[PDB]
Amino acid sequence: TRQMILAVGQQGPIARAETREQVVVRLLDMLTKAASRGANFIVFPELALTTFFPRWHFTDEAELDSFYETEMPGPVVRPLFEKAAELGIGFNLGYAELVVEGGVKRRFNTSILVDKSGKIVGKYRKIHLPGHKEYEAYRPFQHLEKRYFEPGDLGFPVYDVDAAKMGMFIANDRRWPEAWRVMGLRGAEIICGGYNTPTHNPPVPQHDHLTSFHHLLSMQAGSYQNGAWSAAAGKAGMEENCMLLGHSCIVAPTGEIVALTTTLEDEVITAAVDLDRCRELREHIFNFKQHRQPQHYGLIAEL
Amino acid sequence: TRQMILAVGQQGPIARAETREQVVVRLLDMLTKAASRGANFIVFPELALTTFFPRWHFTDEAELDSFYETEMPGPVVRPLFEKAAELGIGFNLGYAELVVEGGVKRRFNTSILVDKSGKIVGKYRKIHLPGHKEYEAYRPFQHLEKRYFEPGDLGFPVYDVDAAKMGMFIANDRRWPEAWRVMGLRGAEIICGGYNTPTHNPPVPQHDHLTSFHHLLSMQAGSYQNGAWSAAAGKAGMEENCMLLGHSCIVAPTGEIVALTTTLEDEVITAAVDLDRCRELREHIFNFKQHRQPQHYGLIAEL
Amino acid sequence: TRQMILAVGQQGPIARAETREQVVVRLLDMLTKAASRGANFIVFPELALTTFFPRWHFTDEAELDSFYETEMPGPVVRPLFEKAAELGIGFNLGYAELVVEGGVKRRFNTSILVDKSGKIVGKYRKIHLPGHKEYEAYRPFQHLEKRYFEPGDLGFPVYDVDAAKMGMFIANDRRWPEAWRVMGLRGAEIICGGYNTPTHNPPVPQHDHLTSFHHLLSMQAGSYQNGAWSAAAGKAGMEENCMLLGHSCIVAPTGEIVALTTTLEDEVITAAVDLDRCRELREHIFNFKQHRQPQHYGLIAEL
Amino acid sequence: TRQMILAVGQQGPIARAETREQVVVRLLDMLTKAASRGANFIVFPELALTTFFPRWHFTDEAELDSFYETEMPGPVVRPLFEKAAELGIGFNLGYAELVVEGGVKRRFNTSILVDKSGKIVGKYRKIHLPGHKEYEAYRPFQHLEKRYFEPGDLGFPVYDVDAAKMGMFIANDRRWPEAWRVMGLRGAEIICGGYNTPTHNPPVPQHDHLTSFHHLLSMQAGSYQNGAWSAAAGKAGMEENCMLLGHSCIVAPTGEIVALTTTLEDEVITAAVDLDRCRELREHIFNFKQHRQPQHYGLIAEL
Ligand SMILES: CC(C)[C@@H](NC(N)=O)C(=O)O
Ligand SMILES: CC(C)[C@@H](NC(N)=O)C(=O)O
Ligand SMILES: CC(C)[C@@H](NC(N)=O)C(=O)O
Ligand SMILES: CC(C)[C@@H](NC(N)=O)C(=O)O
Repeated sequence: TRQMILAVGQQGPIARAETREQVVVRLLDMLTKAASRGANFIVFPELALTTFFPRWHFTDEAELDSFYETEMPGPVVRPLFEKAAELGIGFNLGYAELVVEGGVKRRFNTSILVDKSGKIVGKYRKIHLPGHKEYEAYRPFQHLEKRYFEPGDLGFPVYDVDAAKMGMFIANDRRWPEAWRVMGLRGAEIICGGYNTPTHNPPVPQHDHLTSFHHLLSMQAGSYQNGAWSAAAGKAGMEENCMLLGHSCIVAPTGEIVALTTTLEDEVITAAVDLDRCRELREHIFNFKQHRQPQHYGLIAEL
Repeated sequence: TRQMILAVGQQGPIARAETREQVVVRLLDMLTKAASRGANFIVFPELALTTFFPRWHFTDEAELDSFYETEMPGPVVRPLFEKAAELGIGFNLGYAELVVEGGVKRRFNTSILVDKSGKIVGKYRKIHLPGHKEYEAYRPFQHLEKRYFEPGDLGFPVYDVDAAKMGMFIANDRRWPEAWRVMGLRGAEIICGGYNTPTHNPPVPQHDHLTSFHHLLSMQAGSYQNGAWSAAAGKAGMEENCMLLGHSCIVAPTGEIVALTTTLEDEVITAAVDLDRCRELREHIFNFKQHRQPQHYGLIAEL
Repeated sequence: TRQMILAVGQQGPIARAETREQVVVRLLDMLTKAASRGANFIVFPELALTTFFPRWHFTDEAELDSFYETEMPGPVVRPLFEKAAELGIGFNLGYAELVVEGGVKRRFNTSILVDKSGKIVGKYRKIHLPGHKEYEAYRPFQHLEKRYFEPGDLGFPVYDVDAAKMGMFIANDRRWPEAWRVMGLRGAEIICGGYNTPTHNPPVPQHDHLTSFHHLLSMQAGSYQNGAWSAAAGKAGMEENCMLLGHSCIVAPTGEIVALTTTLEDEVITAAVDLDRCRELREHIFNFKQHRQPQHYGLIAEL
Repeated sequence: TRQMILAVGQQGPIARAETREQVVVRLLDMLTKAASRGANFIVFPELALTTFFPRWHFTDEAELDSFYETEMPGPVVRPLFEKAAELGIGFNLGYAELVVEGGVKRRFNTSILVDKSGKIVGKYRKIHLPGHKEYEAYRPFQHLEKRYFEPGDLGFPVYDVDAAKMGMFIANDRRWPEAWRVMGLRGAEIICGGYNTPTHNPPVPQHDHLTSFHHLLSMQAGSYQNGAWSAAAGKAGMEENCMLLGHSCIVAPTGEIVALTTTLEDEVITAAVDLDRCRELREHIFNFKQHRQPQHYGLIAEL
């Protein structure tokens, strides 16, 4: 019948001193809880294995590297995959990826989709990196993603995960219609990812009180206009003196929010998902083939 | 000058037999009221000179042709232009455009921008035509725009209207991120247009109660993600037995709705507009040149 | 830890010819589904055993009486109670109650709370009856609740249901702050009920497009201002030619909608409920004892 | 006359040393701008003449006293009244009222209504005082209103202001359904006031990201359920190192927001107001006399 139960595993803060073993325990706990509630897939936050390190300027490269994964899964994260396979619940995990290619230490803000058999189905590397590249004194806390990561090199793919077409986005990506549209054009039925969104923005603080609004607006508009179910898992709460936005959510292809977290701690929410619901949009008001006039969208792709 | 006062002139229903002279009287009234309240520009609905004729299945070309404009403006509509120049308030007027080229008729769902001097400074032709192509007996009312209009051939231009960079969308266009983005990439500070949106949709009636939601969601998301002020003028009310959506609105570049109509009759709303407000988005979170990666958006422009 | 999983069992239309046995099958199905997802309690709609008969004017008293329950549970509804006890999931059921007292045939729009042991814990009879008392020709469909029911005679009680303080409201009641406040003052941690809300209102059709908005606004404001979790189960869809509002929901004590249905058919939604969350409001911004000045609210209770 | 144009004059921060003369200049500017745009009444913030002093723990009564008004208006504030009479635009002004009775000081958080003739036609004193009573060291800023003000002693009156029945609320009051209902029962057509709402709350910081939501939710629900136009004027921005909420608004009796500010500085918004619109609610769904059952609301007035 093409139905399933989707879950979002919101994370509370992760301390700089908090170990990966300790984080995995928290992830295993949420995954198990989701499974008990019938979930077949659970979405975890962006960079969900450590504290959001981009908030600090590093001078020691060994220290910076400590926040990156060189294996996936490694012995420490392995338990999550084993449990996922055991309980038959896939997941989307975000983490910092360090890979050496041709003499270059490549760093990506990454996310992976694992199916209900514990097998990695696909990867995505954050294409829209927000923030800045150089330390900025006027900021109460940094957001050096442009310094610690390079734009993703995998485009915006859509993978078959347990009979569901799933596309991945990572945090800031959710605000760009292009990311949603490319995956929408690739037939995504579910577009999911996580985020680390401070409720304070140094560059434009006059938008602080609109942090939730902008986050939900992006999720709802993206889902609706592409007729795709969506889910966003944030890492929220006061993490290392920086308040992070909560309001993790699951959204229907109509843009209707069907599930929303209300705490700023580890929290699991779930919602029944009918993949055929996407047709109400993609076969009608948003029947791409019947209505789109791409001959007029060229500027969007100009370099 | 970077400050101005924008207005929206929502229309109540226009009867099948209501003359353009009578409609012009209503338009003049709203333009006059808007100017008295400081507005120097007012947005009117899509096809603001006639009843929404695409709701009927025509069998006589002469009857169909009667709903189109062969000149803009003709003697009947000219008074609106004269008053706009007198009071110093430009406008966006929607209408059905009939052009005869070498004995061949061309039909467009059109909108024009007139500056505070009463001069036409730009035209746009609806690119995204909603509805169906053939008569469908089950529908209480049809929506045969695909038959009565050709997709626009002017692309999504942005024009300078009295020191303001303005782009035009027409009804359905507002639901397509591509329309907004093209104009966003062309630097539009204001994106505006009108609409005739029935609160009932025959093919997907399960979205009827979401009519306001989808409309406002599209306007808010479009404004926010392109950092553009926006305005949507609807023709609402029970027109020829078909209930049309109201909730005409003016929206800030943050996506915040600053003005909204509450009736289903002719109604004017105004909002102070600072063209520099756009910078809060376009020079930061949505600084296009700094964050976009167009090399990965190619699929959006593929035919 | 004072936690539980609350569910809402939205109903699709119930035909005039649809039997109670057939309705009970649908209710049993949702209750079972909820239980499988970990729900300890499920809220069903107002008058959930029959079609919304108040929409018709009856001349035959025997026919009117056919829609009322004279027993609760009777042999037909008994299965629901048995299953509730089996699976350990309580519920809130709405139905038309007919009881003869002192020679008077009393009719109430009623709802009952049954605990996880299948035992009826408390009853509530609708105090705010909307609509009219006499047949009204100008209406496309009637809403004769004032004719078929008499205002409830049990006040707005709050009962202990499996260690949770629960208050009941029935449809229109949710729009009156007095109903919420009385139960709020009685310590309700969960305020729940169901509804039959046509998306069309004959008296004031200009509010039709606001049906969802007003319903959700009432649920959110009631929850927030009383620091109570809440849930509303509607019977939606096209029932006997009258479209009924969907958007069944579960709301947190902060007023945040945590679960929302998206179809207009039988649909189950669930949300984790922490009764202590009520304290975030009732012990602070809405600490009644510390902030209320009842010496100034007298007019609210004047006859 | 049943038509008018209502305005809201939102204030940006008022410094601790900013004089009343300087504040009056800002108020005159907004009143003048509002009138030029057709407004015949403008709502100003709570304590609109000084910085929000309740944020500090005072130890000197003379310093505290300096923030209160001993006369209304005194020579400094009089110019505002004169301009209101000149331009024909009344206003709602909030301020700290200090009264000396038989050698005894009485302190109130007050608001007055002045008609378009510049005459004071009504007064209200804040009944719901938020915050705490004793100094709390952990808080970055205090909120000692319970110490610097006595709960209002005028109840929730409704006054006739230039053919409009208006009621007053002050900040926190807007979150209490009782305040709105009393004025609703007294027939208010417009319920207005101002507010100083920090976007951060020390005791319950987990609701910080919901500050706008709770504010707007309270205004929308209050208007809808009492069928009253409403307006809330906030003093927003970073005032003395404390960020205050913006989103000043004008709301229709349907609960629909018709105007909203987007900056955190002095800002004027206006909306056309039809006093008869109230009837859409008060003569139908919320026809008090026809639907209310006050005999069951007694608990709300119990001391
Ligand atoms: C900094 C914030 C604007 C950005 N955060 C992120 N992790 O990508 C976001 O778009 O959520
Ligand atoms: C029919 C409706 C869906 C469509 N109306 C329109 N005039 O384009 C719209 O997009 O508003
Ligand atoms: C008719 C509608 C206004 C009313 N319906 C109801 N069943 O009580 C309601 O308040 O939901
Ligand atoms: C402190 C805040 C919660 C309160 N402020 C206020 N001035 O009354 C308010 O209710 O807006």
